[PDB]
Amino acid sequence: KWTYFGPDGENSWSKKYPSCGGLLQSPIDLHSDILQYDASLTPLEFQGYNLSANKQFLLTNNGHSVKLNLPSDMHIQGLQSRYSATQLHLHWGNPNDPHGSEHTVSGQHFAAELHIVHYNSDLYPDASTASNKSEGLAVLAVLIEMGSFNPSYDKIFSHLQHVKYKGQEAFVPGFNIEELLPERTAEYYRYRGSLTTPPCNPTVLWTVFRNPVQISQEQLLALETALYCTHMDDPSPREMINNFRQVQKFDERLVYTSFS
Amino acid sequence: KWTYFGPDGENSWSKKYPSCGGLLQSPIDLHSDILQYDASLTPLEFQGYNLSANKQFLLTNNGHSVKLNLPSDMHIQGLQSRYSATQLHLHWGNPNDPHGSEHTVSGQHFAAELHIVHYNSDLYPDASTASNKSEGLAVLAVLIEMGSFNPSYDKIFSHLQHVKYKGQEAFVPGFNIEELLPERTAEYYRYRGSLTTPPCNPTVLWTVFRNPVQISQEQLLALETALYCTHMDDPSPREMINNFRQVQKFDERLVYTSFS
Ligand SMILES: CCCCNC(=O)c1cc(S(N)(=O)=O)c(Cl)cc1NC1CCCCC1
Ligand SMILES: CCCCNC(=O)c1cc(S(N)(=O)=O)c(Cl)cc1NC1CCCCC1
Ligand SMILES: [Zn+2]
Ligand SMILES: [Zn+2]
Repeated sequence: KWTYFGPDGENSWSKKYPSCGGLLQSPIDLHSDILQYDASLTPLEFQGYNLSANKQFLLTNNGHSVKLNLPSDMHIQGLQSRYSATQLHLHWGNPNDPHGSEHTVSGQHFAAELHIVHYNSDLYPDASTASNKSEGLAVLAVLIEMGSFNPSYDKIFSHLQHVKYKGQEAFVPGFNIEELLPERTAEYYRYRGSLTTPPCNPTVLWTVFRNPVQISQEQLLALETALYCTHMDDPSPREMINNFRQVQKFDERLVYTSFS
Repeated sequence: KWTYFGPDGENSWSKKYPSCGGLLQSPIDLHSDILQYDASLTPLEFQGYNLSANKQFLLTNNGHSVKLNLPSDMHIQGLQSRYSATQLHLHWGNPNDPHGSEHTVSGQHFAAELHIVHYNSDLYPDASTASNKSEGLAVLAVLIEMGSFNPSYDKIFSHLQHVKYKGQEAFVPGFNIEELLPERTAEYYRYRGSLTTPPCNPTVLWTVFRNPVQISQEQLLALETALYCTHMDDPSPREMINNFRQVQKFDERLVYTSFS
């Protein structure tokens, strides 16, 4: 059992999950001193991101986040290996402190963060097998700030009242996942890191887009208030809030940028 | 054994020091969302901070920081109990990333941080005993930024070459500790927290002064390059760099300011 609060919280994860105290942990603060321009960081191609609108995809409350299952025909091109999609999920704060992004930029939290998880389908036969192996995973990270209402994010958020409790599921019709990505996806940070949740394996190639997307105050407040980490039958509910890991030491590592 | 890097680093402190996984952990990000002005917060008075020039005070490299021993007749007035000085020490980064403060303000790391550690002498016979009782310790935190040469900090920094290795000691002649303090000390952040190092006991009343001090380019670089966490007889020396804890979660709690 692990939480983001109290005795079972992030300072104690290493007691249950060895890699959480290991090398190459994520997330990190993106700041000037550790950035290095790299011209060989070329645009990624998002292939099969336009999901079949005639297909439905499973949304689950797994007690730590809300997760959308993705099909393996969706993938990233441009990296050395092909990486096929497995799921996306989010990280957020709470109404009294709506700064719940995992990555920070010059010490500043965004409201929230989206992760699109991909596994190395050239080297490994599935995402579970890949997760603890060399070059196993690649995540796209989208930083989210309070702003304009986002119709694309609402294709997920519109279903939150039907996954309020741990283990609840809802079907989401196919839409274009590329719509969840910000402007100028050519501009990104790249570094070698880890899962930000147990088991914290140091197997992730990270791509954090430079530009945030916006969702509205009300979309943000829905995300922060809809979900519980407890089961529906539990008469002592706990709210699912502040499900973000604190930033990690970045000792020796640099962050490579496609922009300058 | 505990360090700030690799497998005995801060994510693993809780394995041997369970309070590092516990309540009221320090340091923290000082940001608007969790600040409350509190008009009842009056200026601290610094008593016997002018140390006798005829007396010598022990500087030690304890393998984690450089520590200056202070006398119990050095004290703070204006808390609920008398807090008597026991030691001061420093936290810092590295020449490639010169941002090594423990506390951050609106996500901004300072160059370095000084802590003047006091203990509740009205209730406890000594600092060691006070250190595991609530309101047992009070710490004064000074944020440090690069700027003009600081002759007062050089009263400490001129001795670093005699305490390069763990266990090494030197004597520093008494000087006015108050000279290490910033302008308008009446402006501070105040909150209940912990030791920022093992054993992480939740027993500190924190005062972080609002205004930083400056040390020069060359002073900060001397601090960052002078010392090793290893003993002189260790064949695998380790440079004492990045000896600061990451900021902690601060959920359902407030920092009080003495300023509006
Ligand atoms: C949904 C949030 C709760 C638990 N965390 C995850 O599911 C999770 C989070 C991340 S992240 N937060 O992007 O670093 C990564 Cl890379 C991978 C994860 N799972 C693996 C996905 C592939 C199969 C093995 C499980
Ligand atoms: C930095 C030096 C490495 C080892 N840690 C300490 O000496 C230390 C650091 C802090 S801190 N960084 O100010 O929170 C505090 Cl409050 C107390 C500490 N120790 C004593 C333990 C018992 C006697 C009284 C004090
Ligand atoms: Zn994630
Ligand atoms: Zn300290």
